[PDB]
Amino acid sequence: SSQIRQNYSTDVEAAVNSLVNLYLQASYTYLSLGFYFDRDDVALEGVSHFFRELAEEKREGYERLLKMQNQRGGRALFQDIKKPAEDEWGKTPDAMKAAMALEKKLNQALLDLHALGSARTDPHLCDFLETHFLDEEVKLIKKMGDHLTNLHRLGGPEAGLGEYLFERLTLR
Amino acid sequence: SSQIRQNYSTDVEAAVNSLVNLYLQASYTYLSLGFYFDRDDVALEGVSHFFRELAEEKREGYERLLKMQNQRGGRALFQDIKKPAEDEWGKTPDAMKAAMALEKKLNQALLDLHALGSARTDPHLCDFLETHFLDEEVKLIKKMGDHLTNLHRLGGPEAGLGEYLFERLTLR
Amino acid sequence: SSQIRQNYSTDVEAAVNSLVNLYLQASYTYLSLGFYFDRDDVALEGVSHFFRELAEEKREGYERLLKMQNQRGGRALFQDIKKPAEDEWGKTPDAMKAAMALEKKLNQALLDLHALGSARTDPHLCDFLETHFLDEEVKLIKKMGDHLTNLHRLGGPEAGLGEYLFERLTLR
Amino acid sequence: SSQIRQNYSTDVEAAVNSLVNLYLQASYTYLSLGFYFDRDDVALEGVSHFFRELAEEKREGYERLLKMQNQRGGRALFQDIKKPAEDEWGKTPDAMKAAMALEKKLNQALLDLHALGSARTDPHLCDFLETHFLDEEVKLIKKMGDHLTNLHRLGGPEAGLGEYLFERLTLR
Amino acid sequence: SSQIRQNYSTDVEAAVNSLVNLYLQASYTYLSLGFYFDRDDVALEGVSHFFRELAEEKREGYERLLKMQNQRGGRALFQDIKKPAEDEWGKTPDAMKAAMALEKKLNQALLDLHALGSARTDPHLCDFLETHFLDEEVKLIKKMGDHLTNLHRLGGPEAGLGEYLFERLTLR
Amino acid sequence: SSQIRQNYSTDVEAAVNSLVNLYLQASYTYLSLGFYFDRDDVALEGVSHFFRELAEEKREGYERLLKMQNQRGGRALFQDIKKPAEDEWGKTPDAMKAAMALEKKLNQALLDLHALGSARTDPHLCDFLETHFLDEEVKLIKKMGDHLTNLHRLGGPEAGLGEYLFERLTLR
Ligand SMILES: [Ca+2]
Ligand SMILES: [Ca+2]
Ligand SMILES: [Ca+2]
Repeated sequence: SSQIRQNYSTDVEAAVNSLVNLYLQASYTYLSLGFYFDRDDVALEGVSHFFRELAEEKREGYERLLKMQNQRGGRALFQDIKKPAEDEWGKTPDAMKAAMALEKKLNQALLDLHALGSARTDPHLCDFLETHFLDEEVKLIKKMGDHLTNLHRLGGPEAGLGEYLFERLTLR
Repeated sequence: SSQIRQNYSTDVEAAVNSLVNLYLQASYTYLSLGFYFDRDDVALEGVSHFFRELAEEKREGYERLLKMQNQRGGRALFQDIKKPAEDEWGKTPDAMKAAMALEKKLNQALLDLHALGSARTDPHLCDFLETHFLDEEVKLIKKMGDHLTNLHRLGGPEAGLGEYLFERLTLR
Repeated sequence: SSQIRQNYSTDVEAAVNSLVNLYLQASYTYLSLGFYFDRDDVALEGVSHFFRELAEEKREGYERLLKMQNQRGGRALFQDIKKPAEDEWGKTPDAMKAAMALEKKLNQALLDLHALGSARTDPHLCDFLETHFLDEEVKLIKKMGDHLTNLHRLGGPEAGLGEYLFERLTLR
Repeated sequence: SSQIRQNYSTDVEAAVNSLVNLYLQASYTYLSLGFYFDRDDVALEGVSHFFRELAEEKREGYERLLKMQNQRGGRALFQDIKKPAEDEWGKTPDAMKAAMALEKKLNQALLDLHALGSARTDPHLCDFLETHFLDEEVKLIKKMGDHLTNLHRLGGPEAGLGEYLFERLTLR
Repeated sequence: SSQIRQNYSTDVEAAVNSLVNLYLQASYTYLSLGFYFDRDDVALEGVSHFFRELAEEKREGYERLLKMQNQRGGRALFQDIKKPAEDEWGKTPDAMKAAMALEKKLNQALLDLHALGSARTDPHLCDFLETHFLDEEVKLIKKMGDHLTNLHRLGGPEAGLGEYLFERLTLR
Repeated sequence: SSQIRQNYSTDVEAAVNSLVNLYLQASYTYLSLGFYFDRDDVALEGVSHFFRELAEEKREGYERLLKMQNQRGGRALFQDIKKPAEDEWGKTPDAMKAAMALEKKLNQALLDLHALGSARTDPHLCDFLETHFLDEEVKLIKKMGDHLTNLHRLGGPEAGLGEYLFERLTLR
């Protein structure tokens, strides 16, 4: 019986905690991706930095969610964070495709939470996601799509050369 | 027949003017609270300043509402501003609880107006409240709840000592 | 039985609280005037700003009075603030005439309070009004009289043109 | 089959492209208005600058829309841009009235697109319009209404004098 | 019967308005080119920026023409702006070739207008085109020719790699 | 068969990955502690900040470990991160005691890894822990012990008052 709680559905409270878990899992996946591309036998510095920056973005994500949960009088419930689906992430096109699929999964969870908040008439939640999450995901999915198009353009039997040039001239 | 008016419901226009009155009443209540704690026999400077700052925040509230009313071609209708419910506000926990109840009443009016604007399909109104009012109230209600928890922690037979320390070390 | 109270008449204490109400009502009237001239079908920006600045001056008025009331060991008693006498204020000459009448009413209340303080031998009150209120009202009534003379000079069948030029070149 | 497209209705995609056309047409109309008032036999510099600035605002409008269309995986489809409805725009009140009607038409298209996005459950679109378009149009329609009120105030047999003074003292 | 008009042929006046239309159409074509290369499945940022900058150059073109038309006492007559000939512009060599053909068409119209002005003995027009248009087109056509030569040099079965390197190292 | 690997035991490689998991779990526990003390019904800002800073310190811990793992030609193997042992952490003495026990567990794992590296004759590992981890833990355990002593000193029936003063004057 939180003293500050006002028109904050338990369904929304639970869905927020599930989204916190998904973002924790996403940060952990990008941690693994970043350190895989820091391996001596992969050695793509710009790719590692790209995924390491995303792990921090996902970290700021669930931290913002947890701040909002407390602002609204909800209660954070933390669950186990599943390990990444892969230990080895292959080459840069395979890794970017996995990151693309992850961000789309996060985007679908955000849109479902917005739809839940609308059904429960929670405008603070809906505007909170609109302000901090929805456009961020749209922009990131666009950038990953641009990267995948250029990587496909740089494909073929010169794929290794293309991988090097992409890291050097697009990702630094 | 305002020349600029476009998809601005009379129900919304009236509800905005009622919310202007509620904010005028809220500012007036915080005026009384601020000067009560400036009394020589109460003498809690940080508490007076806390409530005096809120009276200004409520003032910027109804001024923003009145600006929006004119932007949308609505017409401000001013009614009498009721006096505060109390002349003497007791001790700091009692005053903070009254301020908490006031902000929750304002928040409920904001959420009802948002629900009205959604039913009437008024997205400018809905985004206007989301941008300027809804998060402000959530943040303020959270801060008041934090204050009440610390005041309860500082309660007991040392309540006067606790009241002094709260004003000195949390509210300045 | 305020510990600090020294030669502060209850008649003066009551008259101060009545003057606080009159100043609250005056600020509220100038709020309505300012937003009336911000309407799209009135659209006189300098006139709105002129009255909006006066609402703040009246606000600093009753705040100074309430500070003095506490300094002298008196107790603020807040009453309902009556709405403005008009919802629509006509043209700039009609509005300035109403503001003139309001300031004269405030001035007469100030002079009556000074006369009461003199009869009750309250020199702090009398000097307080002399220092902060009496000259302010004399100056403001003079400026409004100057505005009304120029508005009458700019009257006639070119009144709309005169109203525009007054707002542009005198009031900004 | 855009790789990035996620919950972006084809109805919304088409409506965005239609709104891009309406904004292209609006910019073109304000181009004509600006250069009409730069004619030697009209010669109202502030009026020309007012409409020339609006043509740029409409340009930033459809550019923002086209950026969003690509961000969401939609595809821009450009159609012919219709010429302005008039070659000669009369006097400043007639021109401002036409600009008013144009902005109201744009506002109605924006509100219809928002209603479509809500029906299709597209919160990124709805917040995109709320953030960048809806308040901009409300503010602009208010300013045009203010201009029309002052122009009507400056009307009568001194209309030419009023037109000159409006351009000199309001529009520069 | 413009009061300022002096030795300004109606044939020249009409030809200027036709050139204004051609420049409006050219800007619109470069708008489409710029946003096509901003698509996620094309994703060539330097190419999009190259064509977006040209749309602004064509915009400054017809604005200069319209300013001159008013300076000489001519009257702007705006017609419908035809949509671009293509919705999809293929790869960078195909797009640059289309932009090349467009600039050559604009250059031929400029040279024809200069020839008309010479036949009509209009030295202000002829020098106006010489100062602001003719060298600009010669320089731009040269740069596009340089780009096409390098793109052809970077062709072959490594065309995708060549396209990426051209955008990265020549166009940014 | 990493090309760079030189005298890096598989036992050490595995123990490093286990320590990475323990540090990930430690950061997650301090995340929960920080947001628990940000709850409206706990409301101890300095305590939340204290634990939030520690979550970042543990984050820099496993990041340093993962960097070292790649430097030595080892391979990171990520496992599931267990949730914190508690959802609610009680009062500040109970939370500090849990953080104390956690840091001692981390310290014991560090000392065991150092002992393993010494047995396997891995001086880079041993100096790496000495330089970056061992003194950090000794300092932190000392500070927590100091906090617990002061919290016990501030205990008794004035425990709530003591909790407030500790947060205000030691932890900010
Ligand atoms: Ca919104
Ligand atoms: Ca005196
Ligand atoms: Ca020449």
